[PDB]
Amino acid sequence: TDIRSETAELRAELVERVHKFGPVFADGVAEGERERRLPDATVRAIDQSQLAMLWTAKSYGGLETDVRTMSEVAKVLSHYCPSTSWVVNNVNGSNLLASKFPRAALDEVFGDAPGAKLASVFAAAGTAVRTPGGYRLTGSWPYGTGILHDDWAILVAREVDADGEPVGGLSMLVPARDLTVEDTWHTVGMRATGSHTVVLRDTFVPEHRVISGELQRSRESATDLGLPPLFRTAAIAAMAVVCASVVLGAGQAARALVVEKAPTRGIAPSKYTRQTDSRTFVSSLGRTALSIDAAEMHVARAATALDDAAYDAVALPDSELLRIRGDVGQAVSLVTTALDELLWAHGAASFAESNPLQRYWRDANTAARHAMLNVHVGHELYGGSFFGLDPIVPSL
Amino acid sequence: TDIRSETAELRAELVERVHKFGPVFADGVAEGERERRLPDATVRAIDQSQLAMLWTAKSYGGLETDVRTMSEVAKVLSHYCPSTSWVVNNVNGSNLLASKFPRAALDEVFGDAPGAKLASVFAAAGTAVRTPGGYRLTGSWPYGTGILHDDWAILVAREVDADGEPVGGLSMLVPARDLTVEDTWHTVGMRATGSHTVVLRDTFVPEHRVISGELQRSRESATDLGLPPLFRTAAIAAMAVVCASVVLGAGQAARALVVEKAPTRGIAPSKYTRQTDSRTFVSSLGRTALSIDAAEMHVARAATALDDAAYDAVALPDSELLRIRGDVGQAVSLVTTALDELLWAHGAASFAESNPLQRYWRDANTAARHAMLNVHVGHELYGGSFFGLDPIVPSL
Amino acid sequence: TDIRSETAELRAELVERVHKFGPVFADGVAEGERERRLPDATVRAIDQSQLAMLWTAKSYGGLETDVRTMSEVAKVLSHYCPSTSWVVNNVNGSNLLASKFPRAALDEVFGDAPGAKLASVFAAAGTAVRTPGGYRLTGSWPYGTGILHDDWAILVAREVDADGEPVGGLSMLVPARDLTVEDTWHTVGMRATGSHTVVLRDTFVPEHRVISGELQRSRESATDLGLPPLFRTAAIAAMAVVCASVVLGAGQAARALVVEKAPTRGIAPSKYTRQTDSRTFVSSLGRTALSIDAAEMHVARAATALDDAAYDAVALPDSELLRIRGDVGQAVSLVTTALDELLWAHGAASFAESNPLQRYWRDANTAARHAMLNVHVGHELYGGSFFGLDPIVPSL
Amino acid sequence: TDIRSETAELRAELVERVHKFGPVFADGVAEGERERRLPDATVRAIDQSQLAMLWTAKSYGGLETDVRTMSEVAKVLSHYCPSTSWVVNNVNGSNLLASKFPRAALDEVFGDAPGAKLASVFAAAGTAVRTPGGYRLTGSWPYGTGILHDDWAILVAREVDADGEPVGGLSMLVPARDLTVEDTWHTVGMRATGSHTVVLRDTFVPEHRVISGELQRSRESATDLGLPPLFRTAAIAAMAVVCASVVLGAGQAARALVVEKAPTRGIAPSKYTRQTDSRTFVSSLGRTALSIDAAEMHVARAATALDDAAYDAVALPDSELLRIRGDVGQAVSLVTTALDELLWAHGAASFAESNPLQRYWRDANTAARHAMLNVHVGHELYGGSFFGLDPIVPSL
Ligand SMILES: Cc1cc2nc3c(=O)[nH]c(=O)nc-3n(C[C@H](O)[C@H](O)[C@H](O)COP(=O)(O)OP(=O)(O)OC[C@H]3O[C@@H](n4cnc5c(N)ncnc54)[C@H](O)[C@@H]3O)c2cc1C
Ligand SMILES: Cc1cc2nc3c(=O)[nH]c(=O)nc-3n(C[C@H](O)[C@H](O)[C@H](O)COP(=O)(O)OP(=O)(O)OC[C@H]3O[C@@H](n4cnc5c(N)ncnc54)[C@H](O)[C@@H]3O)c2cc1C
Ligand SMILES: Cc1cc2nc3c(=O)[nH]c(=O)nc-3n(C[C@H](O)[C@H](O)[C@H](O)COP(=O)(O)OP(=O)(O)OC[C@H]3O[C@@H](n4cnc5c(N)ncnc54)[C@H](O)[C@@H]3O)c2cc1C
Ligand SMILES: Cc1cc2nc3c(=O)[nH]c(=O)nc-3n(C[C@H](O)[C@H](O)[C@H](O)COP(=O)(O)OP(=O)(O)OC[C@H]3O[C@@H](n4cnc5c(N)ncnc54)[C@H](O)[C@@H]3O)c2cc1C
Repeated sequence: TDIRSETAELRAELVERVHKFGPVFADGVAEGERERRLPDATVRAIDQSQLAMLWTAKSYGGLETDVRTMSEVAKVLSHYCPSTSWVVNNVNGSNLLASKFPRAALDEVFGDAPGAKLASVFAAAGTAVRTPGGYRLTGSWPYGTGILHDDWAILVAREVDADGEPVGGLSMLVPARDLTVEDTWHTVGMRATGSHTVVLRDTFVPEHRVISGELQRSRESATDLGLPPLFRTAAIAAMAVVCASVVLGAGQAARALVVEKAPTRGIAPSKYTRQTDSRTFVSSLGRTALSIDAAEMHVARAATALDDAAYDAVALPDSELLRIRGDVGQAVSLVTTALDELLWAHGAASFAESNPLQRYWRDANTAARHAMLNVHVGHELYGGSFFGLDPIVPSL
Repeated sequence: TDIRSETAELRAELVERVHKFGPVFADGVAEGERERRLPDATVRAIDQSQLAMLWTAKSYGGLETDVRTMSEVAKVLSHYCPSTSWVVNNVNGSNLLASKFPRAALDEVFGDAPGAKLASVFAAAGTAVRTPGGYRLTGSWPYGTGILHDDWAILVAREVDADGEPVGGLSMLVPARDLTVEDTWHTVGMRATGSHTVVLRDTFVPEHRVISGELQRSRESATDLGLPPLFRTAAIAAMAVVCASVVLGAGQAARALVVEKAPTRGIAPSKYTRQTDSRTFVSSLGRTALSIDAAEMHVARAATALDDAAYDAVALPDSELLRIRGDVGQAVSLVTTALDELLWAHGAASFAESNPLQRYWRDANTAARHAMLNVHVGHELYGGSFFGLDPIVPSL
Repeated sequence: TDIRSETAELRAELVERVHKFGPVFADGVAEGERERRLPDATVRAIDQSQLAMLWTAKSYGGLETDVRTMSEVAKVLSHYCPSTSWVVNNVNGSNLLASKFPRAALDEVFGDAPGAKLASVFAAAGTAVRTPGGYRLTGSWPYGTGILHDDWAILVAREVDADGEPVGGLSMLVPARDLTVEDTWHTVGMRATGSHTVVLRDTFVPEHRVISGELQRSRESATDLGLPPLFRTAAIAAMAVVCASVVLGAGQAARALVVEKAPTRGIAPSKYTRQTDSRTFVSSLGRTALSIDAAEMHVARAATALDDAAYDAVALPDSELLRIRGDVGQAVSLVTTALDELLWAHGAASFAESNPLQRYWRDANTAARHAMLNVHVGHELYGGSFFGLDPIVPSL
Repeated sequence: TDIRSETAELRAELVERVHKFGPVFADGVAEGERERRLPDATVRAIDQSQLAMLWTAKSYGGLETDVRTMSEVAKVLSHYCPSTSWVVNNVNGSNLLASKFPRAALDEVFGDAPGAKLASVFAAAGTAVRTPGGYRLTGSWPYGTGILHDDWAILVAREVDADGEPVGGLSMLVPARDLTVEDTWHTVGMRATGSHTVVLRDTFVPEHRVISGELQRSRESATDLGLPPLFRTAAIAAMAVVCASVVLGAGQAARALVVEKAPTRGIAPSKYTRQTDSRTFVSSLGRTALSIDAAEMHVARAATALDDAAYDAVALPDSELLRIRGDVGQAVSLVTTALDELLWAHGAASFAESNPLQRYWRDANTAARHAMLNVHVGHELYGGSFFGLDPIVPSL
């Protein structure tokens, strides 16, 4: 348990860093909401805290943690700024996805930049064609979380021939200098995430920064004893677990806020001048809190399954991954229902622009509908695993 | 059934008016959201359509309808602009509340103004003291829906003596010329309702425009055959039923929108490229639709109970009113849960500023937490009626 | 509204009959539970009350009511004996189904027997082959509600040729003298319904007592002005609405019982020595009661849609029938969830054999899973109607 | 982690014992249901397996495990016989409660009987009066789980003086030879548990077998390094956690059964001839499974909190105990809702006496309403902890 102790010690330290830098992130909430991008101070704090480096390899100066640590960090980050938490989660996840690329690419990205920050969008395909020494890539990729502050982007594309017929799927790593960002992110939640559209036209991408779509989604590294444990982790599932953690954390912040304010407000137009005087209020809050507790456990269970497998160098069977997909959708669904309950508890005041409760409500609800967190898809995937049905998603 | 036919004919005509003027209200949504008040064109349309006049007496040129008609109008209005619907509902309800005042006041308000529009705020008390010929009134009343466009306001206050000791409760009718409006309405939903703060300082209010709080909440007119049936209606309960209708209508619009868009969108990242191809999606939508249908029936049942009693000139017993309070909270609770479900159905796109789905979601959620719609209070009131417990609210 | 008044008067009279004969049905609950059939006194009371005759034609001495009346009768019956209610509902529904047969069959059944009682099972197919003057029928039909007391049975079969190849579907009317009943009904709920297996071997059925399966499910009589309104009703949907009413009524009886007992019991091991002293208990009960109220409205809405169409001699479109299927599944689902809630309210004592609460719980739960009440199928059917998908059931 | 490994090894061995003896328990289900007591073979198997000895001290030849082990054993036991599981859980819990008594009593109970089996009923008070050398005890105690097979019983009583005035609360240990059992357990679930009434009349109980009620509920041993860790455990909370495990396990067995049968049955009257062909069915089952998974985690979390505190010799603060009370009520509530869902999945066949599904449904539902598992009380307790309100139960 020497390593177990070490990993726990680091997690605590990282959680304490979140608390230390949290007032900066909180301070920039108003500007972020207004401008739909993270303020400069927040980006600075992310680079100084090293919170973008949790899933970066030690060989490049990264912290190289595990899923559970990243999850606990994301939950605490959300208390201060759910958008920052979301971006930080996306960066670490993108960096982890980068590890499927060759060493040549990884050196080019992380070699002189321990704090390198990647975007990744699987939400579109662009079209790529072979050229000498690489590919020529054209496309338009929406939902590019944190792309304004990112150094590189992993983009999905379809390879085509001279005729324009489909050849196969690709994953491509392209630098900020080669990208253009189009202002398309106009939403009512997660505004500062800056999930704008990445645009490429006839852009050259060399061969060493391109892998097959099959390789990008591969879980063959699960049993590779040569790799450190983090790079054995099922990456896509891990990313989904930390996205759920962002949502979860916002829900938990919402709960803490309602608890904080309940002794000094009433329930109009009742005789209950203090919320805590109403037993209906108190018992309801207990129930809502237990749903959020359940969501937390679903997330932690999935994180632990992923880490245990990576540490033991075993492959997670499909049934276990299908269950993880169910856990994450179920956790965020539980959180959105609980937020609705917390607004009923708090009252009309919760919708004031000055009240953080509506911020958590809007950010968690927006983020929860991310595709990898879809509750109905998760339900169908987990249910299907009981009978060995063909999954309804292309990769796990 | 001659009258039954007549009342149905009028309702249909009014619903058709909503459709006719609806494109104007819809057109001003963006400005209303931006400015936190209804645009001039919307106010003009409200005055031309006579939709503020449903609960104004025929003797003054009003349409003098019933609860069910007002409810059906409110539901349809919400499709075009939930804020307009909310304001229109508040105006009619305020006008109905005005009927507790003496004829002298009613003549002063409606005598040369068939389209007079009242606000009413029970959300604060101001302090009033006797002066010769009336009272001197000071206070600050938040949540003044539609006050910027209103001609008069009904405000609650506490009478006090020279010593400053409490004497009793009052309801006071004061004109726009005597009011000041303070800009305090900064919310994330129902923005165009302009529910700002009304401020009064040492304002004179004459005796004929002041009644006891007891008289304002009175239901003694329930059995008065001299009055037309609308003025026999339990007014506070009626107002709550139409507030619920505003929320309900937004929910129904949300449902229609999700149905409209489902055949041309998919469920990422599944194999379902069309939402309608997924049986999980289809059956879930059926379930969500049945909750909204239940909310509609709760609202309609309460409206019908209120109208039947007014037409028959019978008093509703307390148990029936307590049940109505439960129905309205339960209906809006059902609607907010269903909206959460509709976002899961529609996906991440629902949170774009260009998508009406998030508008219905923000407006219905904000309005649902109005005090007269509190779901937990309603549950407690209805439950209590089964055992004859003392109600937890001061008036029914 | 002369007829409207008449129909309401009859319904009240029938409801009063249920109260009059209810103590007999209640008295035989223990024997019925023990023997898995209705006691002789109960059968006698059913014949004397004429409650099996609501959907029998006036021309044969039947009461010829409508769906709403049958529904309200079923709900009240369930308070005394849910099994009796279930049987009575099945008999009326079977009698209504009989009206698709030729006049020759109807005369043979009802001509000298105004109180004739039919079974009907669509739960199996038997196999029938042409013979001169009719058919020879062999099969085994489970779930034959009330078959032990029934005079005739409507059984579904597949016609086959000499080769044994399928020809088509049939509905066959066969008398008690020709049937054999096999003891197969061993259940933990609805025990006295006696839903045993009907067995036939090479039984002759004449031509006039056989119709096509297509004719049995037909709704062509919806527009026939020659028929009285009851025989224009969509029969299968009507039967499903009254089956739901049986379940609903049991739920309502359960609610009344929990209300009755709450002031004299406590909530162990809390300080609440009286259930009514606990506000959590009271507010929860209010919520449960509103779900049951919603189930009641779903049932009533469907009944009214069916009656309005029959009275106006219009065909219900498919979308309206699909909605009715959704309403009935949703109502019974709401009732089973509410029963679970009522057990939480009442406590461990609810599971004693002496407590009627567990009887309502077991009977409503068993009956709710009847195929025509399946909640998931109803959800899929209603959801599908929004997009005009092919229904997942063969007939509506 | 040497001990951690050891404790895990023992748990696995015990779980394997449950599987070995499980066919005996399963075999006696029909007799147990019929006779309302455990069959002789089942009692024999309980004694041979040593499953009553998990919470008996090592010093007396007991297995002396922890909460988590007992919980995992209870869950697996329920698959074979929920009544046996319930009895076994009650025995271990009673044996753990016995450890508050003096060494003299413990020696008298366990000294020559490593497999001693205790009952315990807190559901009544009897009345006890001082006599020389002890007390004279009279009372009637219902809900005496497993009393027919038990060697001793812990019974709660109120001490009174000669006048008959109340003096204080007592806990009394009395042997089978001194007890009389009255046949009062007539229920529709958990029938074989034989939770009959214990009757005592003027029975002598010596001083060394009597402690104060305060001492019986005490948690002062939480920090006593002299005691083994099991006897430092918060006993009443531990007992509630394993009662919940019995219910949980029945739910899990129900889930496994529905999964097992789904490929060979259909959903009447739909086109889905195989349940697994229906995506609505599959996704619903996934959701139901995730609720049961959440219930499992709630139970495991509480077990772990209790064990970690016992091993570290720290006292659990009140807030942690209040949370455990919430977890257990919430888990069983989740299980009863999920069982309702599983019946909808399986269909009408689930209510046949031959189907194990209705057995799990009846046993889990009956046991869930035990006072220490009340969901509404748990919600109120956990909610209250957030604000430090006075708990609504007398002990934690
Ligand atoms: C706040 C927020 C931030 C987001 N950030 C990102 C991001 O940084 N990167 C990102 O890729 N996505 C991001 N997403 C989006 C997610 O991938 C989906 O695109 C989004 O939920 C819209 O789904 P849809 O059904 O509207 O998708 P669509 O419009 O259907 O997407 C189009 C196609 O992309 C495929 N697709 C979409 N998303 C994914 C995915 N995650 N993995 C694989 N295939 C996919 C689908 O199969 C579909 O064919 C974000 C969503 C939100 C709400
Ligand atoms: C969009 C929106 C529009 C609203 N418009 C109006 C409006 O036009 N007029 C209006 O009066 N209220 C309005 N309300 C408010 C409602 O009455 C409550 O004031 C509000 O829900 C907040 O309650 P609270 O618990 O924060 O209590 P507080 O606002 O803090 O209430 C203070 C006191 O006012 C009393 N009180 C508050 N509301 C009422 C009421 N409706 N009836 C009787 N007593 C009351 C309470 O019992 C308490 O004593 C609106 C709310 C929303 C969200
Ligand atoms: C208390 C109770 C009483 C019942 N009484 C009756 C009764 O009097 N008559 C009766 O027919 N059924 C009755 N049913 C049963 C119902 O029709 C279904 O048979 C039952 O729900 C079992 O469904 P399953 O999926 O196990 O049926 P299955 O065993 O799958 O049924 C066999 C076949 O018949 C078809 N089928 C079954 N029921 C129906 C129906 N109602 N309409 C059309 N097709 C059907 C199915 O599609 C299937 O192909 C009763 C059920 C219960 C619980
Ligand atoms: C299957 C089953 C098995 C049970 N087995 C047992 C058992 O072995 N031992 C046992 O004590 N109870 C047992 N119970 C019962 C439980 O303790 C409660 O008595 C029961 O839940 C009924 O509660 P009630 O509200 O009807 O209150 P009543 O039982 O009518 O309450 C009587 C008094 O006893 C007190 N009381 C009851 N139970 C408890 C408790 N568990 N702890 C502290 N105080 C209590 C209550 O405060 C109340 O003052 C069992 C219940 C079930 C359903």
